[PDB]
Amino acid sequence: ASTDYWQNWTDGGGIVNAVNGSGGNYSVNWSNTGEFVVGKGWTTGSPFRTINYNAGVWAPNGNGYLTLYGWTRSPLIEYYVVDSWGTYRPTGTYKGTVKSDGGTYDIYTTTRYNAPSIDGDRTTFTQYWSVRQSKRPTGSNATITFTNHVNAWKSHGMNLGSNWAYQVMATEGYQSSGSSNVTVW
Repeated sequence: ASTDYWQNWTDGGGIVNAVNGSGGNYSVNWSNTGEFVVGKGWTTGSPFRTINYNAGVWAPNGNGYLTLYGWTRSPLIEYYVVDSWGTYRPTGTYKGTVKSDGGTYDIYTTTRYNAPSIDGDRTTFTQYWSVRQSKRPTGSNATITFTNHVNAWKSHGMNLGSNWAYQVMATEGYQSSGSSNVTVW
């Protein structure tokens, strides 16, 4: 599918060189950063979307995630399906696991305080995660059948909001450098 949304955000710390590439493609090259999130996908997310990608370059130097990323409102939830990472594997309150697209993912909840969200610069909100138990290989076509995650999350009392915001396949980094190149469809 064609992508209709380009996500490119930095909290201002360090350097984030993000290139909005042809079609579903983009690259990020980042150096000594604070927080940033770059990716492509859709203005309106859905729990029934299938997201495909191919990360031709996955080269974080430190803390970075190769991850499905999005928001809901009502309630406000920031959510992740993390397929690979750098030096840091994101964890939190263990809920259970879900098998999807050849991988098994741990499910976590965490809470962010006084942090940036789609509704303010200093918000407190819950985060939902599926984090692959081992790094997904990159460079071949990969699929995230997101309904499998949403359904598993629901089965653990993790309810997403009714009002869907953007939904992208992203590179997120914090306190790191690196390079990524990803095509999304």
